[PDB]
Amino acid sequence: ATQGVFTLPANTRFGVTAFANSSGTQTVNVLVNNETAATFSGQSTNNAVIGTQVLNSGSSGKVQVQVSVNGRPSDLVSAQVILTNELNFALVGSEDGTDNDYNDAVVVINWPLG
Amino acid sequence: ATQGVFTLPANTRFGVTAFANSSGTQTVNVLVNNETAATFSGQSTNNAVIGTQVLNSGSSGKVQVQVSVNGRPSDLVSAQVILTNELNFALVGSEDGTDNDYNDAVVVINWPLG
Amino acid sequence: ATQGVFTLPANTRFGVTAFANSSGTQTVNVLVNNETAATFSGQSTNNAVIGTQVLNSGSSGKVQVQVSVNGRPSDLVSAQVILTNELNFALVGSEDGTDNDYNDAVVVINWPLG
Amino acid sequence: ATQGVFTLPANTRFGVTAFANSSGTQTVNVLVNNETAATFSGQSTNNAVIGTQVLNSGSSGKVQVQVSVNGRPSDLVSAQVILTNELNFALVGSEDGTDNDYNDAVVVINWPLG
Ligand SMILES: C[C@@H]1O[C@H](O)[C@@H](O)[C@H](O)[C@@H]1O
Ligand SMILES: C[C@@H]1O[C@H](O)[C@@H](O)[C@H](O)[C@@H]1O
Ligand SMILES: C[C@@H]1O[C@H](O)[C@@H](O)[C@H](O)[C@@H]1O
Ligand SMILES: C[C@@H]1O[C@H](O)[C@@H](O)[C@H](O)[C@@H]1O
Ligand SMILES: [Ca+2]
Ligand SMILES: [Ca+2]
Ligand SMILES: [Ca+2]
Ligand SMILES: [Ca+2]
Ligand SMILES: [Ca+2]
Ligand SMILES: [Ca+2]
Ligand SMILES: [Ca+2]
Ligand SMILES: [Ca+2]
Repeated sequence: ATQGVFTLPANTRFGVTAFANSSGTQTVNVLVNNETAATFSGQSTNNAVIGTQVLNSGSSGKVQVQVSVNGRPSDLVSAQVILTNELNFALVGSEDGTDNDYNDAVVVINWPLG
Repeated sequence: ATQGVFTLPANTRFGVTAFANSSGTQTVNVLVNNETAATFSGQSTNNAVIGTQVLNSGSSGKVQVQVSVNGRPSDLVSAQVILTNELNFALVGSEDGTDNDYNDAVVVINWPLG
Repeated sequence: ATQGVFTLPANTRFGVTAFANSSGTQTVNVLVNNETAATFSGQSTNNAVIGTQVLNSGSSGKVQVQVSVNGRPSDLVSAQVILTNELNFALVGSEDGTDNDYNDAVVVINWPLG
Repeated sequence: ATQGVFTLPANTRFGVTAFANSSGTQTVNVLVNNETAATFSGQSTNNAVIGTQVLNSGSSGKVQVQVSVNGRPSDLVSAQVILTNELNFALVGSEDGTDNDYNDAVVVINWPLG
């Protein structure tokens, strides 16, 4: 099934933050309304943040996360969780190798902000 | 119901990160086996990542998140989600007022690391 | 924080299913647009399905789950999770006693159907 | 990533319930420690419960859900959610066609019981 794609409310601000846990340099692309809106790049084997930014969900609200290492796409796992019918988390895990810990690049999208 | 309490696998390293979205200064305490192991604080209405740290769950694996503003405990909401039976996220939201956005202090705990 | 309240897309069919795990008789009331649409009453310590129906979220899309035992409201815990940005589950747990297992009456709402 | 596989606590009773939403007859196989423990077969386009039962996770605690239609394995999506650090839901969606509603066979596993 498709992973890393989330429908957020339209024209709404959201936070996107990426953490790295791999020997490989992670490249996290965030697409909004089918256009690259942000790109984070970094390396860490200790969960360091490699990027955090506030973006706008665009006209459709479609937000997609893609992760690659040196141009090679990582396999993704994702889900959205809503607490007290109002607080949203769009979560993404990614695997750049074969140990399947899926934490090589961990991406957290949260809204609302402010 | 109790919120902000999570049982992690024993003696496991995990990351804990806090975000702020409020006019009030947030203070986040992370307890391991009932004793504070990390504290973050900051003031942002733009999702600033006010703190992050790597901790060890210890023999009990018990982790609890508490959020306060000016010495007043915020109301918490939380849940744990596991992706592909391996990637874990312990999520916490908090409300320091009455506008019910529950994002005043958002905390994300993730494991495994590395 | 408020629990057991979910905002579903309007005029959408959804399933609601209740399970019982307690010595006490569980009364599960499902409100759609603030009006009772279904009620299940049963006792089991072995997860019997005390009720399962298909309801329409109506014009409001507001769905609320209430659980009581002999007229006394149970404390609720809830969350919504979305898989592959399309499959939705609204989850509810409830506690009627002191052991805090929150499974005394478990309710699962799922959509879309068909 | 692999989907439909969950690690439950050892020797623990859990509930498994399957719903159908497809023109095709769904065959849901529930494996415990890599051995078939239960099978639900049925057809419905109205979320009918095609099976509900109580199983034991055994020593390994390994539980896997497989879904097929006409012998063809459906594509699965899954996640585990834990509320108030006590109530567990292992959720599975499956797609037997191309409309990607992933509700063709919906499986809900919950524990603890009692
Ligand atoms: C150190 C190793 O680097 C990799 O690329 C990762 O796939 C492994 O999970 C691990 O983090
Ligand atoms: C600016 C406001 O600050 C308050 O303290 C928060 O409770 C509100 O949600 C909002 O962030
Ligand atoms: C048998 C007991 O019944 C009580 O009413 C419940 O609160 C307990 O969790 C347990 O199920
Ligand atoms: C009636 C249709 O049956 C197909 O086989 C399913 O894939 C569709 O989602 C739909 O339920
Ligand atoms: Ca890896
Ligand atoms: Ca890794
Ligand atoms: Ca607030
Ligand atoms: Ca706020
Ligand atoms: Ca109880
Ligand atoms: Ca119980
Ligand atoms: Ca389908
Ligand atoms: Ca279907």
